[PDB]
Amino acid sequence: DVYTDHGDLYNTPVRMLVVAGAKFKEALKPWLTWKAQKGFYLDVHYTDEAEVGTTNASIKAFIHKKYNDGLAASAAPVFLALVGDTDVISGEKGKKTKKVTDLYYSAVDGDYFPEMYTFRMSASSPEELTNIIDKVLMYEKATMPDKSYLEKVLLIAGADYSWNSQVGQPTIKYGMQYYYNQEHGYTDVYNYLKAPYTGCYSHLNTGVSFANYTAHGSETAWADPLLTTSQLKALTNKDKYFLAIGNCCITAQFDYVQPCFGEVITRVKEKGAYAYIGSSPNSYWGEDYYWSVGANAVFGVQPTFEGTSMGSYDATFLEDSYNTVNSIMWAGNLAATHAGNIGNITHIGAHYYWEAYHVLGDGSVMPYRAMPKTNTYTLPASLPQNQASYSIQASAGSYVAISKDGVLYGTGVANASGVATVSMTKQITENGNYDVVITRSNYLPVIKQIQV
Ligand SMILES: *CC(=O)[C@@H](N)CCCCN
Ligand SMILES: [Ca+2]
Ligand SMILES: [Ca+2]
Ligand code: NA
Ligand code: NA
Ligand code: NA
Ligand code: NI
Repeated sequence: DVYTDHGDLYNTPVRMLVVAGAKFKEALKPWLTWKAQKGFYLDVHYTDEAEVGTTNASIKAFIHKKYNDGLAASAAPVFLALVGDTDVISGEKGKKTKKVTDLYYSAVDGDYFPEMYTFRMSASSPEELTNIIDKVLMYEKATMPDKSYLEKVLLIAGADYSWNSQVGQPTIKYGMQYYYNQEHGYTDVYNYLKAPYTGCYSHLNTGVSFANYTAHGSETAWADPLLTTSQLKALTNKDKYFLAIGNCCITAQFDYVQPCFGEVITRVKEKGAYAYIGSSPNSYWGEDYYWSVGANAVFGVQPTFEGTSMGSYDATFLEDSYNTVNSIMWAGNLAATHAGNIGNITHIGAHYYWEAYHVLGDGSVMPYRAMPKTNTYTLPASLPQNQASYSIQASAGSYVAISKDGVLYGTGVANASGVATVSMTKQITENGNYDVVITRSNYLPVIKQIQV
């Protein structure tokens, strides 16, 4: 089925292809430095490079060739980061959606399944790009002064006379029954299933790790309960950045005449989101229901975990896979595809969904699930020069990275016994202070330095 054939794309060593507008070279530096420090092998290119070009066709040909060349060397990019708005990386009109899509940058071979996890850091200025980066770095380096906002979520089944009872409430109730609850570490699960919605967006300010809205949308708003781009600019969640998902129409229509809701929620300074998942064209009630809960869900009936396939919520909470922002959207699209394949009621089709949904902001973030755990590690007093690998003790599954000045020298994943073989692609030949970073899904990062 679609789950066996097109599972989670995340793989190690992490490799990322970055295609960016030339005006963003300087602003990108801190984000690229941190991604290298945490173990990403980066291949960074700008549209002022003739090999890349500035057109939809040239950029796409460039990305497809980088993917195929990478694959040929068993070094395929895992992520594709598009940096800029449509004035620098246009996207193209969806064959099914008739609206802008980034799908065809990521879809290299003949089907509609992406080869890479693609996200767009959409900004109209270097300042707006830095706003996104600063939120991402605080979240991923876990430098926020109050981590307790991570134990809280906001879930809204918005207004619709026919579908709030049929799909909105069953979706949110499924999320709360199995995952967004005290058993999973969540202390505050703000949820609005029906009117009155009074005060539902105050929680965005007081602090949430995650905000999910399912109902009507517009290019610049969650329609009812209303949250406009003007209200997003007035948010006050300093040091409390979240992932937001709009399972609604057109909030991620990023070629719109005005910055769309997804663009504003990620671009706003020291408030809003570090990432947004939403749809460029209309989304449909049927497919959105499967997207969140899984296929085999029935309208107007609260779905069970055993009675449905894997949806976006289910994937999010698997401990060992689907641990990135992009993988949450990937799992949702898989469930909407599976529902069509097995003959559930569908309203639009799988191809349309793969063209529709987008990540705005940083899709490579690994979101925490309530309070992240403290990792266990042992770092040596020093690192001897000219070694093919180092053995570093860390909890099983931890990703260890050694770097200096934003240049990644080596990576390794801790084995079952808690030992990582850090394979050095660049051997340490000069004395100095080298960065050691240890990450693991739903664990606080370990950020240290070792002398050589
Ligand atoms: C966007 C909207 O008004 C509806 N046409 C679709 C909403 C689907 C919500 N999950
Ligand atoms: Ca493909
Ligand atoms: Ca735009
Ligand atoms: Na509680
Ligand atoms: Na499910
Ligand atoms: Na997961
Ligand atoms: Ni707590």
